[PDB]
Amino acid sequence: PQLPEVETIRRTLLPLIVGKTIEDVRIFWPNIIRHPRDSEAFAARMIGQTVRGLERRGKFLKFLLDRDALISHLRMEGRYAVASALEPLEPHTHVVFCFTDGSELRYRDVRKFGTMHVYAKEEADRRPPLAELGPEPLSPAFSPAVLAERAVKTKRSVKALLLDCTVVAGFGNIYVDESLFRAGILPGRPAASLSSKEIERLHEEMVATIGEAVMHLYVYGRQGNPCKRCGTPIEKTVVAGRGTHYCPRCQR
DNA sequence: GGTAGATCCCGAC
DNA sequence: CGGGACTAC
Ligand SMILES: [Zn+2]
Repeated sequence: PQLPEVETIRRTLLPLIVGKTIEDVRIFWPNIIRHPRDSEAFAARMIGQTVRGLERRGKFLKFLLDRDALISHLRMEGRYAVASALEPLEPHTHVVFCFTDGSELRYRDVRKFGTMHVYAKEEADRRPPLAELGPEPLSPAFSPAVLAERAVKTKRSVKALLLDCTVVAGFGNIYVDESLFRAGILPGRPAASLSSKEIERLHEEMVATIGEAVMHLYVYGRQGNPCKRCGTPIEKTVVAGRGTHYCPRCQR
């Protein structure tokens, strides 16, 4: 799920778990647990804590408990569900939080790609994976000025820049390509080559693109198909080590 | 330090 | 091979 979907999960999941107390934590794929390193310590420490809140930073979910925070990333295919302990688990369920009321928060992931970190609340923001995370794209902290400053200092492409979690939080591959199209900027352009005008335009489209989604596609996955603005076939290449989609007429 | 690379996964070509 | 977010040049 992308940032907008994660925000939706945050909003919808909260009332389903707030105020519930953890009675057990069952782990069927220990590698998901990244901290504490020992999955048995992870499970042991959460038992007895009550869920108090649920926040989002980038694409990370931060479950707030009594003493600890659980930081969770779903990557591409991870999913949470709240359901009864009396029913069979769905396929590819890797971690289950059992509540004293007989309900469960279950983490599924066909790809087994997600991660979980638990720390005392007060430590979470200064430890991985939240440490170094850039500003929210929808916050005033993410500004043309901030973007311009990172752009001038690097030799990387503008796409590589936008994908950098330290530059801006949780801006995924799809929104990078879409924003660059809407801004009229080629993804392979050196970040430092962007004029002041292009930076302002890019920031504007990044906010608009992600903002609209939080509340169709022009290029992503549309290779070989006509651009919706000019009719030129959308092309796909590899930039910054990822599938990259663009219109060679609209973007310069 | 800045940056590319290696790392984890497995359904689907 | 597709993605997102510790190691070594
Ligand atoms: Zn076009």
